Formats: sequence, C-alpha cells, structure tokens
Amino acid sequence: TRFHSFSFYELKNVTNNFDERPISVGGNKMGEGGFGVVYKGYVNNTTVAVKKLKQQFDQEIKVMAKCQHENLVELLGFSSDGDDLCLVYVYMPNGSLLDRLSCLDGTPPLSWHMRCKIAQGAANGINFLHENHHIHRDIKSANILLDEAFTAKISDFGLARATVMTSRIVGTTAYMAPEALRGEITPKSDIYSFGVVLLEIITGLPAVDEHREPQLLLDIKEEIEDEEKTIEDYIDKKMNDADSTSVEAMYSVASQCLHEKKNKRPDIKKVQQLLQEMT
Repeated sequence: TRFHSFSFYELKNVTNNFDERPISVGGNKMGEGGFGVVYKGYVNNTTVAVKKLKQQFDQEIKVMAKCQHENLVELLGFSSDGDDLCLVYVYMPNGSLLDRLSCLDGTPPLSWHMRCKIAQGAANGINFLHENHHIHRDIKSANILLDEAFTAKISDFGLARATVMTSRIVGTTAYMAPEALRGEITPKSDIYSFGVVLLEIITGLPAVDEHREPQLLLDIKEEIEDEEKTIEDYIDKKMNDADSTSVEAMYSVASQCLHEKKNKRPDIKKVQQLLQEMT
C-alpha cells in the first residue's frame, strides 16, 4: 500500500531506544493509547509519532488507506519486521484539544475564535468518516489532535468500524450515547459524543469530575433546561472574545447532539451547517 515500510531498528533508533520517560522530562513518550505506547521520533528532517503495539494491526492499515482527510491524523507507514509491530503517524505539535482546554503545562488559553474553528474542523472530520460508512466509536477531546496551525485532526482509529448490536461494548463512558452503552453500533452515537466535546469547548471543563456536581458534563444540559442555571454561568472565563450569541448558537448544537433518543439527534451534515451559520 501507499505507505512507507520502516525497519523496526530504525524506529527503535529514532525514538532514543523507545525512551519510556515522558517528553516534559527529556524522554520520548507522548502517551498510552490502549493498544500500545506513542513515542516521538526524529526521522530524516521530520518529527513523527510512533505507536509500538496482529489482527487489529492490519485493520488500521485498511481503514487508513481509504480514510484520508484534512481533519484526520494521517498514517505515514508501519513496521512488521521482528520484535513488535509499529504504526507511524504525522506528528501534531499542539497535542490534544483536551490538554489545550485544560491549559496543561502552562499553555495559553484558546480564544473563542479558534475554538469555533476547531469545532468546525472536527465536524468536517466526522462527516468524512460517516460519508464513507465508518463509525469512530470514541469521539472525545483527547482524540482530537492539533497541528502547527491548530487545525483539528481526529485520531485513534483503533475502535473504528467500516443498526446492529454487539457484545464487546467500547468507547469512553463520559462521552457514550445511551444506546452505545447497550451494545448498539451506529453513527448516531458519534454525534452524541461530539455534543459532549462542544460542551468542553464552551465551558473548558472535563467530561467527568468526581468532585463535581454534576460529575458528568452532559448533566449540565438538564440544569440549564430546569433553568436552575444558564449557559452564561458556565462559559469558560479564560476567553476574552466570546460573544453571548455565538456561544448560545454552539450550545444549541451541543443540546441537539445530546438528545437522549438517537433518532431525534441531527446528523453530522446538519451539525456542520449549524456550525457554519454560527460563524
């Protein structure tokens, strides 16, 4: 396939022997993604992301061959020869939306203007996936990466599938649709999850917080409906460009996305339209 074949020993070499120490401390580890660890490598004149993990390996190189879009992380290549399997991706220097919202490591808070762009970018990514009959199954802010220009790139396609039910229920609890928690498999569940993402974008809050009432961000939608609070009271304080009307428009998209009944939710195409209007 169109992907560059890598020697395991080159990948081992360019990652400082798969240095397990985190980046912030001088090592090469960038994260752990269930099916293995992700390392920074310096190959040629290029920083890359190497996942060091067989069945669910050849699935990815299948999906990734077909699924290339401006708002999806691109696979560059792979390693099959001896010791461990490796997947190599384009490196995203601004990390995840999760971390930028939490301003992890002292990064500056994001403007409302950039947040609108990232939201649109991510809706474009999902639309492509759905257009080509793929369900992501794990849409969340930690799986939205950001490149040099803060362009949104959807990653972690491990659980991606090319309405039926399953026994192996997967996804992240705080972002999962009611039906998806019942083993149902459907794009309508990606929308529910994107809805939680928009709530994170508006409020800068984590999807779950055990010391918080409510623990689940999605439960604020009911506090607003029961007008015991308003969206205004929830808006991230760490912005200076957030006009009330556009924020309200995004909250409306989130609200619709979070319809607990799967058929009443808008599809990704409508979500896309609504986010352009907002802008």
